[PDB]
Amino acid sequence: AKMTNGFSGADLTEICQRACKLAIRESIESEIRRERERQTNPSAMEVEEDDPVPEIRRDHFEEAMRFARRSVSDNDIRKYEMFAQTLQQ
Amino acid sequence: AKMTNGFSGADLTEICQRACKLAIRESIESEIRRERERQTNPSAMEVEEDDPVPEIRRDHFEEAMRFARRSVSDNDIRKYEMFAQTLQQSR
Repeated sequence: AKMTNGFSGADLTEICQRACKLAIRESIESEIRRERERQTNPSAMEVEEDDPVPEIRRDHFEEAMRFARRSVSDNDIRKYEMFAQTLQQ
Repeated sequence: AKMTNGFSGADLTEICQRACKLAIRESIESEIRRERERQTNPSAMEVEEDDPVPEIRRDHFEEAMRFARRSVSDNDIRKYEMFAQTLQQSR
């Protein structure tokens, strides 16, 4: 929250959503690599080894919120506070 | 009245209505507090107090007039006076 001064709800939701996209990409690429190595080496994975967990990790969020967008500008706040001061009498 | 210079009738009605909101706020909060007490101590009132009779104090009016709006502007009166003078002179 401290780093995200001046960020609306939409930006926070987008930041949260991007990390899940990265996690899905990682999981799918790992699954495809595992499937390829199953083709290369038959019977090498007779036992159903557990797939990568939902490792929504610090690095995922770090790379996701690198593209942090200031959706709302700064001049809007002065406009709204000027209108409020006009209301205040 | 001497402190309401440049005030419209609608603004004065709004100011009068404002204090009743504070009165209702006070009454509801006080009765909620009171029922918070006597739901723990069963019927402990040696002196009999009814629902607080409407007794809106000077503090409510002071708070209400602290937030007053001059809806009529200082240029509108000048424009109306100019139009009145135009009516007097032209026709």
